[PDB]
Amino acid sequence: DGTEKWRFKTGKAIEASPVIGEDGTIYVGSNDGHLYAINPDGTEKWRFKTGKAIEASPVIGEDGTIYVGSNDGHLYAINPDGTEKWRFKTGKAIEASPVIGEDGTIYVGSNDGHLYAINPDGTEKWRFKTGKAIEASPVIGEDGTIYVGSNDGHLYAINPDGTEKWRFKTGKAIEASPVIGEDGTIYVGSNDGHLYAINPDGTEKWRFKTGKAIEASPVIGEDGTIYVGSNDGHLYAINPDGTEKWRFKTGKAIEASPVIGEDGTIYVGSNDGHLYAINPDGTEKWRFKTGKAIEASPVIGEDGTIYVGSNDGHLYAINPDGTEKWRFKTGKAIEASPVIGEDGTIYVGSNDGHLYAINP
Repeated sequence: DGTEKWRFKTGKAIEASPVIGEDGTIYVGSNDGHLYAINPDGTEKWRFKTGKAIEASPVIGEDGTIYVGSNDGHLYAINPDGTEKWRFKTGKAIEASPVIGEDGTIYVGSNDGHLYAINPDGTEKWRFKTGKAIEASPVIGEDGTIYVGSNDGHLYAINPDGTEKWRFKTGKAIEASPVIGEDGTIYVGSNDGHLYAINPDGTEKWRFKTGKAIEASPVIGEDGTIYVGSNDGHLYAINPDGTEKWRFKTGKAIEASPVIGEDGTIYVGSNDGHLYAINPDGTEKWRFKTGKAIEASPVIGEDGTIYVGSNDGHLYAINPDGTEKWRFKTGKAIEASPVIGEDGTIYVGSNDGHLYAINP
């Protein structure tokens, strides 16, 4: 129905998506430096104080441990009951969510230029230094290889034991996580205006030029087509062999990844303030107007409803035919993707400091 179930006020703006635990608890970081655990009914379960803003979504381990970074430089491991399990100090702020390996190893980038590998018990397993800050979360391959980008423009492939496998130079800084295809191919966008497709062994498979920094990760459709947005406002559909399938123009920079619907429709947000629905063949299905730039990916509900945040303060729910279902007005601006619960409740963080729970 689009009605407010409850809202939970935190001290400051919420800038990253909430994460839902197996028991329904909703975890979200706020700029007030705390990690909140909110009960499904809107009451507080606990809050964990850190020294600075938490800008990235928390990650939940197999044992229920919630891991989240903070601008105070530390990776925190929080028990389900809200007590600290351990804390690991890095040089600079950590801007992106951690990643957990098959054996429980927690990988996290910090602004000090190193990729850290932290054991389940909190001790350092290893660290690997890059030339510059690691902006985006690392990605792990089927063999445990850790792929991570860096402001120094290089893509690194790090082995589970911490040694370097290879690195792949691109023209400029890499700001979005790599995405790996089913055949093992590693795809990453660069600020140098190209999409790079890199083989598991470190050689280039192909490169595809866009002309402006990509800044968001590729998404792969079921048929292998790779879709990437660029700051030039175009959405590219690239075949697995590196040739172009089609391109679609949006008004302004595409700063978040596209999402593909069950029927093949490709949805993408634009800084021009519109949400585009693009048919598999490259034609436009529809264009839905919001009042300001859409900085985060749309999320699709089980009924097919598309939910997007907007800088104009509203949460939009759009029917698959392009008409509006409803809009919900938050105080300031919605920076992160909505997350949908097991009962269909849509949770979203807003810059007004509140976490909202919106009915379907």
